Amino acid sequence: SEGNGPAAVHYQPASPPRDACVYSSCYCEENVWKLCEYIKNHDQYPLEECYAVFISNERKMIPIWKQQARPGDGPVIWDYHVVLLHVSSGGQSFIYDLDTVLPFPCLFDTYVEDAIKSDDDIHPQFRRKFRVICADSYLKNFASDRSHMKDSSGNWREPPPPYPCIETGDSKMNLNDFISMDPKVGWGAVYTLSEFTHRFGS
Repeated sequence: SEGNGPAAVHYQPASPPRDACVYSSCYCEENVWKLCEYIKNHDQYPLEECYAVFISNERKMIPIWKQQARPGDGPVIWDYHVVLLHVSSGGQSFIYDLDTVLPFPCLFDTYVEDAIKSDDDIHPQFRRKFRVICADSYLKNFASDRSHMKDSSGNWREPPPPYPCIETGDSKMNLNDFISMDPKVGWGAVYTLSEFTHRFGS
């Protein structure tokens, strides 16, 4: 046996339960934005402890396991996926991924072990990078007009959310600047899988 302390075990979630959260399939960027807004609007946790995390790569083909779109027989290959990360004071980070079949929220190390998995034997073009944006900056800066979800014929790929598009004074659309894993573009910091797990893993 092996045993560590001190530790974090009565963690109260920063969000409502999964089934009470704002959610539209295939609008993870917005689902995460709405989690960030909830946290900002409540007095449980400081917003400074929370991050939006975009997962993608140059080829926009990233596997994630433990996904509701294909349970039991992962991975799902996404163009990008977005989750919320909360760094709690208890010694410990948590992932809030409304699309996971893991718990909501899930301990960071579990999510990385079971949903992300190692890149070591993954074909290099499918390896994962992580853009980590402070929640306050994500709320300040993110904008999407949803135009990436409307095909050539003007049909929606998946139904858009019913509330108005997220826009800022500076932009009506900058989604690509968050999907990008070019560290010279956009906001926040871009990490390799190893760097990401080094920063947040226990």
